[PDB]
Amino acid sequence: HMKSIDEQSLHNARRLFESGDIDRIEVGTTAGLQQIHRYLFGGLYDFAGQIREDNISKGGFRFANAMYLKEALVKIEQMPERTFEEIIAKYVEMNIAHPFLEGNGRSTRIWLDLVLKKNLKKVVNWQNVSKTLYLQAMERSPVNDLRLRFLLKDNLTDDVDNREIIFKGIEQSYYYEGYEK
Amino acid sequence: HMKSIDEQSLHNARRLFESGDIDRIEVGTTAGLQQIHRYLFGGLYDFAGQIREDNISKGGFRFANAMYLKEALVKIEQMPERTFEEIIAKYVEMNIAHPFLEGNGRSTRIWLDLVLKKNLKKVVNWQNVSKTLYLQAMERSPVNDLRLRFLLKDNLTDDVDNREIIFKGIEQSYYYEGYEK
Ligand SMILES: [Cl-]
Ligand SMILES: [Cl-]
Ligand SMILES: [Cl-]
Ligand SMILES: [Cl-]
Ligand SMILES: [Cl-]
Repeated sequence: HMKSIDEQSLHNARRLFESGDIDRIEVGTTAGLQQIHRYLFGGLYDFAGQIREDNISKGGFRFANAMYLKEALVKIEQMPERTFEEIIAKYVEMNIAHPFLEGNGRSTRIWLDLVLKKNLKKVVNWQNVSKTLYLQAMERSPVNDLRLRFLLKDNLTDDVDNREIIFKGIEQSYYYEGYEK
Repeated sequence: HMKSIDEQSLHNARRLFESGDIDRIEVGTTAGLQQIHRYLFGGLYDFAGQIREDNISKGGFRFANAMYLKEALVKIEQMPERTFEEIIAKYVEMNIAHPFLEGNGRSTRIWLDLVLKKNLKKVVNWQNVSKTLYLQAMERSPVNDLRLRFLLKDNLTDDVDNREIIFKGIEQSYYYEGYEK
């Protein structure tokens, strides 16, 4: 049956890695996140790669106000990346920014892995990070990022070029957002 | 017994009105909010009137990141004030900003009343706004400000210079934050 947006986007994510285009993206910047988003969602959402102008929320949580989102992103992208703790803090702020109308979670997890890979030579082995534990750690993270830090730290891998880790991690990441083939 | 910080601050709030200094403050601006805060807390908190550099949270809610708080405040203070709906929206954003380490609620409710008074010739009759209903409306407000809008609209008064409304409203406002003589 015709591919859904999420299914085609998962194919786009796989291609991002298969083609090597993943490693030609800016790391740790707003523009690099936009690049990822455009690769994942170009042709699928008209706003692929575009910073939102509208406010968004999920549950009882409102993401950063569009009114000062661009200003926030400039500060976020200048945050340091030299330790695991710093990188998670930067990720937590980029999640709070949530700069697109859709596709924030999936694009920003790829973004995080590029920052980890560049600075620590590690990535998250997402296939081993449960959806329930991830989502609860993310919900806690604005106030206290310790649960998220430990969850991700416990699931780091140095096998950053392994196909199975990459592809199973894409699958897991998309499953966090509700998609399973 | 020696006055507490909250007790002396309540006296400062009363004096702000008794002296007429209330009506010599900028309305609807960050600087005007700082002015209120300095009047309420000067001599009590070393940070009276000062924009925080640290992050703060209450419950599972983190207020705007200090990292981009100044940038946020510039946008917030430029929000329009010509309708009740606009004024509540501006207030909701200033509450999310929560720009001081302490004293945000009390200072920002005075700030709100000055905006209402200037633009609508009304203020909130806080003595009639229950603490429980206020706090639940405020908790909902980042996502949906309708409950807050209706609660405050239902409690507006045109008797903006009435001593009892003013002084009982200060008392109620301080009680929202836990202080009762
Ligand atoms: Cl930090
Ligand atoms: Cl997503
Ligand atoms: Cl925020
Ligand atoms: Cl608005
Ligand atoms: Cl307060």
